[PDB]
Amino acid sequence: KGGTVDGTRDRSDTHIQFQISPEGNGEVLLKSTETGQYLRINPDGTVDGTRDRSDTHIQFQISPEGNGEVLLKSTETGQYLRINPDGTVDGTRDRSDTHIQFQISPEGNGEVLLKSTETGQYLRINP
Repeated sequence: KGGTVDGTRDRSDTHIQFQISPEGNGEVLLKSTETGQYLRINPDGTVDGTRDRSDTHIQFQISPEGNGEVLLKSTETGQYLRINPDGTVDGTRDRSDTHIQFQISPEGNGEVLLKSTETGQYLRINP
């Protein structure tokens, strides 16, 4: 519960809203609007949320994949964010994985949604 990250197709769930903020020059943080937690990919491939601003595993690089899709890559570990068909979220270094392509879209209220194209699931950080 507290601090877990998973995927959902529940578009009404406010926990799918994110803020993308610059971290230096070429990287971003992916912050849950509702809880203030940052997405983190741990060296072991697990993905969770943290409010530890000093954490080195919250920095991401967004790379264009064409067709309006992006990859979300953790700078520290080289792992791409993945949403699995079962709704779990983890990291993989396999660039050929079909579950690492995201669409970033405006929610309409100023926040953004992070949707995995393959499964149509949105990233969610739970409180």
